[PDB]
Amino acid sequence: MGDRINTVRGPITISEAGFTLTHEHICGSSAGFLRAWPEFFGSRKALAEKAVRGLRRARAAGVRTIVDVSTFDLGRDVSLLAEVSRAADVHIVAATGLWLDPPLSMRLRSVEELTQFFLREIQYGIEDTGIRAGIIKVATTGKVTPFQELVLRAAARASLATGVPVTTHTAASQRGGEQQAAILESEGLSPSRVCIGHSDAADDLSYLTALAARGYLIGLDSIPHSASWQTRALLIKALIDQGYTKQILVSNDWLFGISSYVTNIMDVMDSGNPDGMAFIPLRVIPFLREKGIPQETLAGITVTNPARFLSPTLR
Amino acid sequence: GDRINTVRGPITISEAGFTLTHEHICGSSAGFLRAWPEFFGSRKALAEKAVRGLRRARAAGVRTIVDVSTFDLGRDVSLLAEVSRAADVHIVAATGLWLDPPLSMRLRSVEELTQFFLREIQYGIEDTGIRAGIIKVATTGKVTPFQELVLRAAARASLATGVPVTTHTAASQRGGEQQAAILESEGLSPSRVCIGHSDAADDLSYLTALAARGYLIGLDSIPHSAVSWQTRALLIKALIDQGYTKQILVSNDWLFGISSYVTNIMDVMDSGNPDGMAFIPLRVIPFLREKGIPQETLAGITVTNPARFLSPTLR
Ligand SMILES: C[As](C)(=O)[O-]
Ligand SMILES: C[As](C)(=O)[O-]
Ligand SMILES: [Zn+2]
Ligand SMILES: [Zn+2]
Ligand SMILES: [Zn+2]
Ligand SMILES: [Zn+2]
Repeated sequence: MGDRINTVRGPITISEAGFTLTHEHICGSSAGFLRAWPEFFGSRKALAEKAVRGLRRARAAGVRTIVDVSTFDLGRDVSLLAEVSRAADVHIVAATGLWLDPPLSMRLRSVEELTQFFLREIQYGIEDTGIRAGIIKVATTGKVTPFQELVLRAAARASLATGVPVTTHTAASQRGGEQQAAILESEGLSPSRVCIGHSDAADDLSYLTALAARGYLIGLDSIPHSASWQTRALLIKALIDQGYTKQILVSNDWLFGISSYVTNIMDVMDSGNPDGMAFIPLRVIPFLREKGIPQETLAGITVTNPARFLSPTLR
Repeated sequence: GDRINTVRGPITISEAGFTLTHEHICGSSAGFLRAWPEFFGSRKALAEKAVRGLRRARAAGVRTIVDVSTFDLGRDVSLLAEVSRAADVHIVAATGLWLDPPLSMRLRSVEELTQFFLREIQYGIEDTGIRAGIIKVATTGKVTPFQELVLRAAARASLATGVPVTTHTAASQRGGEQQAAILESEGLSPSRVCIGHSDAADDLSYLTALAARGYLIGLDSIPHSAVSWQTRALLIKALIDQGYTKQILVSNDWLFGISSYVTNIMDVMDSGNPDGMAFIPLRVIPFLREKGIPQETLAGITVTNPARFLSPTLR
């Protein structure tokens, strides 16, 4: 809080975070799936070793902290997160919230009940681990459904109660952040607590600048998903040129295992981006400096902006 | 079949005794009990309630229950083993899939689902070494394409292990007929299959035609009408009078906690049926005796039929 954020190894001071990737995943899965069917990923051991190798390579490239925005329904296994964080010596911030696959036991809950679930994971711990979430992740479809609106209100109330930020999954093509922002502001949530994710898939700079002008963080968090990735990277330069350097968060949205998709999509992605989570420091950062963006600006985006974002702020 | 697998290890068929073939400790979602135990008061409170309820059923003669909670109903086999030990009631655990599969299950091929069911039967559930003794499948309507994949994977896992298949369907739609067609297309003998929720049938001829084909008929939700239950119970006598006593399985389809529905539904259900899982022995058995059914027939329904069904059989 304030001076410190929760990680899966415990609280760290904001200065320790360093180069932070604010939207990543160790595993994209489903609640209970890794523990019920680890051989889907070869084995749990095989999956953890893959994640440790990849995190160590991102660390070599300068990454010091990642935010795993896998929720309960993305199969978040915070014991796996802690194992790989410790072995890679990379800070991992865990998430609460709900993505696009809530089971019935979540889909039938009230906004008050969802609020208590998010407060439990932030304030008490996830499962029986004592590991606390440092961010609340919400996904909506283009047109926000009734249940998704409940999740956003619960996220806003939990963020207002704890100071931890909210990060969203959007369809940038449907300008979904505008619906999300309206709801979140209807609860009194400051835009400076909110990242509008998957924004690098947008064909509408005006949509991005208007949100940034309101104080939202712009998650250009899927750049290596292109990947033309050069065109998506230029959105970073575009927002810098308009005076919104401080509103930019950059990430890879990479994963080391995937079960919530057609089998073998992980291999396809690995042949496309062998850098994995190292893609931002190894490719995008030098691309931007080559375009004349000063080093101090890039340090602001990769260190200072996440630190201001992740630092529990306001109420 | 000699032995059947339970949550405390293998037992001999004679040890099973009076067996309720369709029950639940908890109706939930994958990962939910471990993520949000306070939804049930606490894990300890749910466990103590389940132990008291199973001890009640045991005092009324029950020696074994089949918990047909699947992965996606939030089956927690460690909870089942704890309550089974404390109540001294055998519990048989289930694999398969019910009506709430997450994305990581919905996107699997029939061959992949077959490997998952086989893992839970032949190796164990999660990391517990507890092996499933039945395969539970649910369908809706005329069966969806994915539900057909589950039925075929269930038949293949049954054919390789001898473990039986038990289904959820809508008797009002005669949904057992579509299930039977698919399972028979795979080569599975009807004597390995229980068509469940059949006591919701308004049509005796639908059940007779299935029984005459060799299916087990799951008259498994009698006290749900108590929330007329005697009318449902008469389907038991009707099938007895038609000569199909050998095809009858009876149960309560009760639960001690429920999160996959509206909040406090468990309170409504407990006030409607305070007998819980003892409803079958304390209400339905005496009712059938007063209607003239002899002891030998009732013992055949509650002991012999579940033994033959659960005994792993390929011959
Ligand atoms: C599985 As995704 C939209 O969060 O990268
Ligand atoms: C979990 As049910 C109501 O299908 O027995
Ligand atoms: Zn997303
Ligand atoms: Zn993501
Ligand atoms: Zn059912
Ligand atoms: Zn059931």
